[PDB]
Amino acid sequence: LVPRGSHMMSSSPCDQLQSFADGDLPPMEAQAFGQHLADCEKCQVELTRLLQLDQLGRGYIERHGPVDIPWHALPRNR
Ligand SMILES: [Zn+2]
Repeated sequence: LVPRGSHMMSSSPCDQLQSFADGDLPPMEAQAFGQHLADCEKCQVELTRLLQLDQLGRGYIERHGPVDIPWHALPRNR
């Protein structure tokens, strides 16, 4: 149940990674395009294009990258 507004267009998961690297993609869609984010030269070319201007910036680094998820999330839905 939603109003009518700007009609979106068709797009491919090789291009959707653009929103992923910019930091503007939701966690549900991040798994859905993730299957195509597998080993693909056309994907890596689109990703590295963004790193060429977003990774460019000495002083910004990381040294602790832990991977942990909350238990209350993923509710009993179908
Ligand atoms: Zn691809």
